[PDB]
Amino acid sequence: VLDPVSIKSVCGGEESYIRCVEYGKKKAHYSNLNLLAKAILAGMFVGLCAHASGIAGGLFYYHKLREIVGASMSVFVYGFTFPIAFMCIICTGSDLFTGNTLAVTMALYEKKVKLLDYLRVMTISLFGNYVGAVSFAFFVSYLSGAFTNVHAVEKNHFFQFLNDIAEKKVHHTFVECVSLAVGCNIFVCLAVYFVLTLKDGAGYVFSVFFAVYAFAIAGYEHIIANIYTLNIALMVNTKITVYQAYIKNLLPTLLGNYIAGAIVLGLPLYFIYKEHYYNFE
Amino acid sequence: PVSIKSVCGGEESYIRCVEYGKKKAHYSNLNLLAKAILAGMFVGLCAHASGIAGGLFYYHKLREIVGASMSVFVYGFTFPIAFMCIICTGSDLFTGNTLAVTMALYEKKVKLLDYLRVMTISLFGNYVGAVSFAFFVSYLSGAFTNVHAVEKNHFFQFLNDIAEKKVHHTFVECVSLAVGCNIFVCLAVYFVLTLKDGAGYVFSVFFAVYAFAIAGYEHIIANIYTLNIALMVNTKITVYQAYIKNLLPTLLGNYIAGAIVLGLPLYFIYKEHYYNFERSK
Amino acid sequence: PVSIKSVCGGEESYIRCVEYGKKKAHYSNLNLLAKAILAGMFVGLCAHASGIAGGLFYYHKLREIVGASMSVFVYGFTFPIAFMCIICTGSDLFTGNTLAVTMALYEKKVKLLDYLRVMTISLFGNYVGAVSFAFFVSYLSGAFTNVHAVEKNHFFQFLNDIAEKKVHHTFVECVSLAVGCNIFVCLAVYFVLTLKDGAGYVFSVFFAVYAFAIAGYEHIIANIYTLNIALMVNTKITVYQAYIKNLLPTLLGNYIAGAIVLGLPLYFIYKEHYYNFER
Amino acid sequence: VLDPVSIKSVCGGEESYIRCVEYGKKKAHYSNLNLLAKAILAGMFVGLCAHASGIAGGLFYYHKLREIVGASMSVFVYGFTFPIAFMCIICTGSDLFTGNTLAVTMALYEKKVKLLDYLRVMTISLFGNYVGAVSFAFFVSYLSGAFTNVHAVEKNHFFQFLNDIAEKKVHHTFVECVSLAVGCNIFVCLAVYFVLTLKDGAGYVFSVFFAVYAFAIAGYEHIIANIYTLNIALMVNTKITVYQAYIKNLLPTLLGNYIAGAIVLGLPLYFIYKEHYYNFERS
Amino acid sequence: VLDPVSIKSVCGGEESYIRCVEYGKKKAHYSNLNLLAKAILAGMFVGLCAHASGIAGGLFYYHKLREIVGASMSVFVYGFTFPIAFMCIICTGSDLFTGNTLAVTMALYEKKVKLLDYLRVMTISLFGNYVGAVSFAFFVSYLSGAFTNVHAVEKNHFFQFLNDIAEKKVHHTFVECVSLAVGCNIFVCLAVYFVLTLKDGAGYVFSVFFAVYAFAIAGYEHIIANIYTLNIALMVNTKITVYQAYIKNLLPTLLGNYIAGAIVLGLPLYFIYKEHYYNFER
Ligand SMILES: COc1ccc(C(=O)/C=C(\O)C(F)(F)C(F)(F)F)c(O)c1
Ligand SMILES: COc1ccc(C(=O)/C=C(\O)C(F)(F)C(F)(F)F)c(O)c1
Ligand SMILES: COc1ccc(C(=O)/C=C(\O)C(F)(F)C(F)(F)F)c(O)c1
Ligand SMILES: COc1ccc(C(=O)/C=C(\O)C(F)(F)C(F)(F)F)c(O)c1
Ligand SMILES: COc1ccc(C(=O)/C=C(\O)C(F)(F)C(F)(F)F)c(O)c1
Repeated sequence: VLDPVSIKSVCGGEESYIRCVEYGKKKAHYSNLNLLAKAILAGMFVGLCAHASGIAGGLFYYHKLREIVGASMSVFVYGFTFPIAFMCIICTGSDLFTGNTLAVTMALYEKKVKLLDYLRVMTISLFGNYVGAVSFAFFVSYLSGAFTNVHAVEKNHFFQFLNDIAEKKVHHTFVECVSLAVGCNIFVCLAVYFVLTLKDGAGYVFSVFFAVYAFAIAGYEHIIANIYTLNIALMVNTKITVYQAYIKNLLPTLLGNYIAGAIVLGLPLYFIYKEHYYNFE
Repeated sequence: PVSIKSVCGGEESYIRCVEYGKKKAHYSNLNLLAKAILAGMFVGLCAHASGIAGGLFYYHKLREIVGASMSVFVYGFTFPIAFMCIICTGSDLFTGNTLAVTMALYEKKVKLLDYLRVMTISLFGNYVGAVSFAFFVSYLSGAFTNVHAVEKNHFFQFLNDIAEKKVHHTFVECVSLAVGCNIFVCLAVYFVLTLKDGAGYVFSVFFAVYAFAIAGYEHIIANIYTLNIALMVNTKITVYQAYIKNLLPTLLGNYIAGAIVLGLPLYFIYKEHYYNFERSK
Repeated sequence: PVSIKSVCGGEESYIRCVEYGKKKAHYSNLNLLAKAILAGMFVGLCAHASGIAGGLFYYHKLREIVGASMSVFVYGFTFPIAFMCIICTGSDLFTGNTLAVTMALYEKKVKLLDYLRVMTISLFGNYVGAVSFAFFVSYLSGAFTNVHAVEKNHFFQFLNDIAEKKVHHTFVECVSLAVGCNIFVCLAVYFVLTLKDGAGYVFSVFFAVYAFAIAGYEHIIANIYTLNIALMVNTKITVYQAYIKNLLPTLLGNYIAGAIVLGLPLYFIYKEHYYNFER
Repeated sequence: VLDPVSIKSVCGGEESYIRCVEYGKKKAHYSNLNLLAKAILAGMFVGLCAHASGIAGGLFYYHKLREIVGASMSVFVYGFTFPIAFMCIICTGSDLFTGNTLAVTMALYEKKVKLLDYLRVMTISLFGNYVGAVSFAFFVSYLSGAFTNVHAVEKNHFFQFLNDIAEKKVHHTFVECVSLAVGCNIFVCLAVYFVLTLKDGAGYVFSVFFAVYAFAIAGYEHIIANIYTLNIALMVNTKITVYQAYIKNLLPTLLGNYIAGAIVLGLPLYFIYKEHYYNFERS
Repeated sequence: VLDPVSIKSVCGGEESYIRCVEYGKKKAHYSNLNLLAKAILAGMFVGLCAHASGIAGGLFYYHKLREIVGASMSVFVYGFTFPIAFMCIICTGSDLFTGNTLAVTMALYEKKVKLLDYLRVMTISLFGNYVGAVSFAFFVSYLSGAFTNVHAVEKNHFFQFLNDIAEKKVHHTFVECVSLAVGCNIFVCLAVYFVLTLKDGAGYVFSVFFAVYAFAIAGYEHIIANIYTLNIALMVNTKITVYQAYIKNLLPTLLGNYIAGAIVLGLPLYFIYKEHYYNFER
């Protein structure tokens, strides 16, 4: 007789929360240089995926097509290309600050990591991701000339795409950018939760694919992606200024993300699963 | 190799649904409220993403050729992430309860007071989460504001048109559409219990929710978010035309689909199997 | 790690099909009717969703450029979830039974009277489910009502044109198309029987269902729903055309495909393998 | 306890070679009529999937769409819907000549099958696939009237798509058709290898889908699909001749496909993995 | 009764690094002929998938369509069709130079391979991929006429797409070509890591699919794809020159792909997982 074995590749409820807490408290045990290296690699991967998505969007930001689709196909394609960043980050074992704003905050709420340790991890991850992203921007994208102003509408679709995304990201106000970053980090935290839950390749790919595509097309502000995009837009001499790039956007973006991951998502999840995490431990 | 299966039969899926509904009636009130609020917030967030994508594909010059088609298709492609954002974190939505908890009430595993308390708390929490996300994120972000310029005002136009379409049905029409919506939603809930592999977990629910959204059926929580955002953004709808015209018939149709349309036939089909299962323990 | 196999050779698939057919000849008449009606309801729901999507992509300005290609493609994209709905709820349609139960008939595991019970009840219940959904949900939804304005009439126009296409074949053509449809459905049943993984379950049947849908092959239960809702919304078709001209040929072709096209050859192939498995 | 057991579904390399050789050797012991039936069933499945792909491509061959898109969308949809023939064949346990060219040839290289049996298997598979494909082309396509000349540019796009594909397939010279068939059978045997190394259902589906879609879009010639398409085109009275169908596309396509299955892939893999196979047999 | 076994098919980070080092070491023992055959087969597969991608892009390079969408549709379709190559390489057991620039370089850093062995394997893989790709560009692509210059513009879309792609690849400078190569191979090495960490068919297909499509659409330059494309362009008499192929694109491409495989990725991951591998081997 045939007796195939019934197997579950997914979990839920308290299991995912406990795994998230464990993943968070794991990171504070690394040394400063290991954390720096991981953050640098994550920032570089984000920059690579962002460059690829920008090339695709500029491809679909073409002069004549844009007059019909009005910048719709380009954003869809950019959001279709970006998600692979999650695979790059997770498979290499590197971490991104946006995910940490949930994982390490959860670990801290349970009182696994300490406040100074949390500060160390957050600061190192942020710095590493930032310098990784800007280094990739320069060395790969800026020197490749892929985003240079050609001064000819027929060929300048990539530069125009970058300029238009930068202007969109730069002409918000404080509160609107904060809100967009909140939504961004909600999506990112949900994606990390998904991978923490769906312990299979299919889920690992597609759940975070849909999450990242949704937050990319939606227009939510991601701190690392915004750092890369704003820096490279500055490099290729778009209309955005450095004061605009940093004060207007990246400060409210970091904040929104921080709130989304720590207060909006971490605190109620902790309130829900505190007793379960205790019972497991 | 060892032969395995991640898919169970209908009897086992019915048992799993009954148990999943039963367990709902043991959480304290505050945890149920928190989980319902989280589910409502997730639905509002994914609806915001879907609406922004649809508006992007609602470009005024693209309308003239494919009017309302690409925008709706993209909205239905983007929305289904909410099912994952709910399941992977243990949150619950009223719609899936309208099947699971009533099925657990049929088999005598819940009590009437318990059932009504659970349903009321779930609905109120979902409402709070959805409206809170709508206001804060969507309306402090200016994403759907009126720009008074046809070339740029496609997000507002898409939202206004969807809101009018929703609030211009009749009672019977809306009841039928909500019935269809909840049949799809509860069928996806059944899928996530019969399929225990990540690939199925994502894709079955994706297809179900996409068919829901494209078919124009009516979902109570998504409707709450959409009409509240259409009211603060000041489209051409009215508070009465929102609540009385859509959500009351929508809620009634959703509950009918959950409890009567599918709950009773499944109960009659599988009550003997459940009784035997119980005799086995 | 550990080496795991999620598939079966095909002899095991044949044994699984025979056992699946044998199982459903044991339920009560009422349980069978309930499952058949739920299956009909599911197919009606998915047909409604796919028809609405096709109507949306039937907009007249887009239609003047792309014909009906986009509408048909999107309808085929939306339809397939019906397989998931039926399989996950434990219900059956006539089309799948044409293979599953006819196999157990050949293998002597089901008797003629029980086979006729299963077949008749499945057909009647699927009919009841389809028409009831068509009335209660589709007709009262007003989605496919004739809004004479040409620009909003795409939903009605799509259904009208599809109904005309279905009812304007000849006997032989409709029988052939139904044969193709039921061959695809039986192959999807074999797919789910063979692939015990979520990815398999979803995609193997998704592609097959979309293929038969776009190909213009005729499904008896989907045809029932479409023709009944077309009559409800007052398209150009007649009841005589709906039933005599299309439905009877469609049923005949689907049964022939499920019973003689795939049943007899697979039996002649795997009869010894099943004999030994029974040992 | 949170300790799921680690599993792997892809076990490739030497193991895939063993699986291919044993799958080729299993075909040796089946009776003649069993192989004949399996071949006929596979040919019918190919005919069905090719009919579906042709109808979809014709649907996207609308003349107004054509004058702004050419055939690109039509071929894209054709290759998007065709790939289910592989699943139809493999799930039901039938055999196709193109996929046999690798496995049965490899089992003959290892001296597991004998030359007489190998010739029997190849001949029966080819003949049965021919019968199945032509039978589906007549009894399910010609009678369905789906590909019929309507004589209206608005409605005749299915017949026009089929006619254009047929004319394209019968204007190659010997060398070009042989080359395209070589590419096609490389893709087909490679899909067979992927299915032999993937045992999840997910890869089982999508690896095959991508391989067959690439082969279809690239224009590589598949012998079985070519018989189906050319026969249905002749039945409907397209701008084509039986000479152009058989002595200008089918023979070179068969030769190229067989060479790709047996020489381009095969002997290479034999050289790579025969010592590993010998060690396996020592076990 | 109802109690499925919890299973995971994914183990990233540390385990992926260990498996990468082991995979790198496994190459340093194959015989010269075996490695050459594997590299030739991999080059042949890359040529086949590049030919299919080019044909699809040429289909979607129709002059009327191109006049509206430019080259967006053709590039997307090429990126959709190409990723199948990874599947060919992994399932056949063959090897490609670009993934070796990480795997074998890692096995060298850990000292599981020697320097002579590493250089031999790397050069053999490169030469075999060269021979396979060129033999496919001749015996399959050129001899089929699929990319012939059929002057009439209505049908001359495959040739025009190939010509424009070649002109794009040929008209960079040293630094830009090197950077785009660095990007391509970071993507290829990440796809290899995806394959090594995910041990299920779904991930196998889809992670590498997305990585390869992202690299291809992004315009990043792959040495094996570059050789195939430029050789077939030379064969079909495009506007590029014999010198412009090798001294303008393939030399910088190879350089940058090697940098990506070895220093950009290899050094940080080594500095991350060195002591953990030390632990794992004791
Ligand atoms: C290792 O576990 C993880 C995995 C992913 C992230 C993450 O945050 C990734 C992004 O934010 C992103 F930008 F790459 C994308 F949105 F694309 F996913 C993380 O922090 C930790
Ligand atoms: C078993 O865990 C679940 C998962 C999902 C739901 C649910 O209700 C989902 C929807 O309602 C939805 F898909 F329509 C959307 F989320 F988009 F709103 C649920 O009730 C319970
Ligand atoms: C094993 O559980 C099942 C699942 C499906 C069927 C079936 O028959 C499917 C169709 O008929 C269909 F594909 F046409 C559609 F689903 F669209 F209705 C069945 O018989 C049994
Ligand atoms: C039983 O295991 C198999 C599986 C597949 C084939 C095969 O050959 C498949 C094709 O050739 C194909 F994909 F091109 C199409 F089906 F489309 F024709 C085979 O021979 C044997
Ligand atoms: C056997 O394990 C592998 C599998 C694949 C590669 C590889 O490198 C493949 C490519 O580079 C490529 F050409 F297919 C693409 F550029 F698309 F990625 C490898 O090195 C080792």
